[PDB]
Parts: sequence; structure tokens; C-alpha cells
Amino acid sequence: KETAAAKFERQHMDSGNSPSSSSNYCNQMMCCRNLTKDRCKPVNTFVHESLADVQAVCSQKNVACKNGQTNCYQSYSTMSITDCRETGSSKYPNCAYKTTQANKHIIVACEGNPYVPVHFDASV
Amino acid sequence: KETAAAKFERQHMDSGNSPSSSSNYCNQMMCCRNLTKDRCKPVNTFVHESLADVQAVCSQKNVACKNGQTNCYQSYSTMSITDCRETGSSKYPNCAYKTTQANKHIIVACEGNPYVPVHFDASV
Repeated sequence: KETAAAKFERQHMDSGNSPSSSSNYCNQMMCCRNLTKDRCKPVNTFVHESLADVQAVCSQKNVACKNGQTNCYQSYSTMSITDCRETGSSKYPNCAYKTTQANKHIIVACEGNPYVPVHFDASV
Repeated sequence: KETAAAKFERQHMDSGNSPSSSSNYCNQMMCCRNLTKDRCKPVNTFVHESLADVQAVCSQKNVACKNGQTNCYQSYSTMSITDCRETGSSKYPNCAYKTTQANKHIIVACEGNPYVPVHFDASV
């Protein structure tokens, strides 16, 4: 009763579901980190490397910040990160986001003592 | 008063927590598509494109099937795919698979009328 054609579909078709597919990760983190409190923050990037590895970036590759400042640093290695972007249905107070995974070099602005990140400037 | 450093950690740090399900994707799909009931199927590929794009491949590049039959066809474009292979520690009935994503030209054996995909032969 299962046709050869249906068997191929069962064994091999999983449209729109690569392990890469979006999920509600951004919706949960965006909300729980208070990023949708007075507005839907439009875009945000979460970093999954350890804090020690991210802090180390402040003494890695020195580059210009988007705003022209020069206290930004790009990580020597690519880092595991997740980009959060608002979806078509997002409208405060009901924010909604698409989750996109990635592995890129991060660029952060750093200041203070200890010299640590205070701004996520971009990913490359 | 939130320091800039703490604010950066609250908006951008989520160590160890990438939402990627690509560690368990294959085990889950191999299980629910019924490919581990009698033996651990050794290798299997899932395609993330539409069924429509996969059915069209039967109209594309004719190439030899692994077994030498002449009814195999290769997609002109690469497709988003996930290959599942048994790990070293997999042993029926505790099947275990490594998930490997890629963008490749798929190869399927087609048969019947309509002329449709009946077997996933290989990928580019």
C-alpha cells in the first residue's frame, strides 16, 4: 500500500526543516533578556562562545568601528553566533523574530578596566 | 544602575547555547521516518527543497545509477541537504547518527508514470 513514490518521500523529504531552520529561540531570548520591553529591538546577535573567549577579543584585531571610533576589535577566529531579526508579524507590543545561526568573526567595541566589550558592532 | 559591560553580557552573551539541533537531527529523523525499527539504516539523506523541485530532477541530467541502471538523474542546481551516517558507537537498537549538512546536486532513480523519484542514489 505504501507506494515506491511515497516511500521515497518518507525516507528522503524534509522540506523547510534543515537543522539550520529558524526556531523560537530568538523569541524566547529576545523576551527573557528584556530586549522587547519598550520596543521590539529590531536586530540582535547572541554569542555562544564563552565569556572569556569573547572578552579576549578586546585584545585581538584592532579595527574601526562603524561610527568611526577606533576601540573595536575583530575576533581572530570565527565564533558561533545567532542573529535575531524581526519577522513580518512583529509589531510592539507583540514582537516576533526569525532565528538565523552563523559562524563569523565578531567585532565588538571595548572600554573600561577590565577592558571588556560594551558594544556589538558587527559580524563578518 | 546597569554597567555597560553587564548590559553587553545581557544583550549578547548566551554561552554554550546555540539553538542548532544538528547533533540530534539525524537520530530524530531516522527514528520518526521508521528507518531504525529493524536495523540501523546505515546512511540516509534528507532533502530540504520542495517536493516539486525534487520531482523535477527526473527531467534533468541523466547520469548512471550506482548499480549501473540508466534511470538516474542529477539536479542541475545544488540543493540543501542533510546526510546521516551511523556513528562508531551505534549498535541496533540504540542507533546513533552523525548529521552533516551540505549543498549538493542530488541524484535520484525515477520510475513509473508519472515518472517520479523512487530511490535516492547519491549526491554530487
